[PDB]
Amino acid sequence: SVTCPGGQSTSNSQCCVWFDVLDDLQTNFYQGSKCESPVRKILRIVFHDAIGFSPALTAAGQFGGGGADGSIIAHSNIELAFPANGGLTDTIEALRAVGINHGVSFGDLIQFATAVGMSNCPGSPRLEFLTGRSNSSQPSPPSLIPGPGNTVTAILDRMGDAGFSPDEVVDLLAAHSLASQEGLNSAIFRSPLDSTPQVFDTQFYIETLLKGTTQPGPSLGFAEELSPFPGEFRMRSDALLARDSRTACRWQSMTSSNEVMGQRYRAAMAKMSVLGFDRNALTDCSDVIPSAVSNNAAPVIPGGLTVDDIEVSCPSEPFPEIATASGPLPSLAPAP
Ligand code: HEM
Ligand SMILES: *[C@@H]1O[C@H](CO)[C@@H](O[C@@H]2O[C@H](CO)[C@@H](O)[C@H](O)[C@H]2NC(C)=O)[C@H](O)[C@H]1NC(C)=O
Ligand SMILES: *[C@@H]1O[C@H](CO)[C@@H](O)[C@H](O)[C@@H]1O
Ligand SMILES: [Ca+2]
Ligand SMILES: [Ca+2]
Repeated sequence: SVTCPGGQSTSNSQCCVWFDVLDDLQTNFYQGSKCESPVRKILRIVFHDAIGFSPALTAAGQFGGGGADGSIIAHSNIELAFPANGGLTDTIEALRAVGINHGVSFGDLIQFATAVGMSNCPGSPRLEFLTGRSNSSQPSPPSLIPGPGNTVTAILDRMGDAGFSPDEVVDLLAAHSLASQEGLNSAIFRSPLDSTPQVFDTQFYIETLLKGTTQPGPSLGFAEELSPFPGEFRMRSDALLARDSRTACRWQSMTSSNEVMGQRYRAAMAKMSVLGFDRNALTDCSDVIPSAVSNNAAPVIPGGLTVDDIEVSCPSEPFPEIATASGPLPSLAPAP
């Protein structure tokens, strides 16, 4: 519908400032539209910002949190002291400056930087982007972010309170396909959670299901489990969710199709992006988001392992026929 100063067409005039913050983020924050640590840090940030939302606290007369309100930036002084928010300060400050410089709300800016960051990573779906979240927020209550040492019952209860079913919890975890850890075992800094930390694919669901065989570092870190090969890090909650009877069949269904996985993830992220808001009050500016390059590789069981190495945990469905690869066991380099 309208033409923005740069000659681009958009549906609403409210979308025109976003082409300018698109260029800034791609050039600066993402260092030339790359899919590296700034994208992975922003994905941790959008979850940690959005999940500080609790209907139960509200119901009990307490402030339950404003959801996707950018409070992790406006109140970084209190929220970055939370256990789950370590290693985010440098990214929060960079985002703060962009927000202030373009006059956009912090909650909107985090949703936008997630959609734009994912467009730099092959295989990603185009995420919906809505604008209009108010810039005013209050600090998130503590203890609303799931931890890697939490039991599955604990994660599903916290996630369920926020509004997600067990299925959507598994769908949301597709973001660990673009992930590493820095603070759980600092000895193997940026060890990847799957073999393709720069490709949004199904490898994370396949690989967390393989039998834990290797200790990748000198010792085990917090909430660390044995992984299937050198260089890969396996987190306890991911290992447990892969195997728990409440989430095992959805986890298994996510292994053979990158198309189904992307579809499910996009839908769960659209829900997470408006926690604390009425989406009918927001303006759709999804047309600003660029397409990612396609991922043409097929799902594989890496380095000589076969179906006999995966710990099938969904009792009702047989494991999908996934291709195997020859070669020895891969050793993963740190995520860039
Ligand atoms: C079931 C809840 C989840 C738990 C317990 C969990 C836990 C963690 C932990 C402990 C790390 C490592 C952080 C570090 O030491 O550097 C991590 C990394 C990451 N998580 Fe999650 N996560 C969960 C859900 C999600 C969701 C829903 C998203 C986003 C949609 C997400 C995106 C990421 C990303 C992209 C990274 C990689 C960060 C990097 O490489 O620097 N996580 N997660
Ligand atoms: C959104 O709200 C925050 C306040 O929570 C505003 O951020 C401040 O902006 C001024 C300049 O305008 C800076 O000097 C402060 O350092 C900022 N504070 C924080 C905590 O970041 C922000 O400007 C507001 N944005 C809009 C568009 O209203
Ligand atoms: C596999 O090799 C990589 C480097 O290629 C290491 O990061 C890993 O620890 C393992 O030796
Ligand atoms: Ca928040
Ligand atoms: Ca991947």
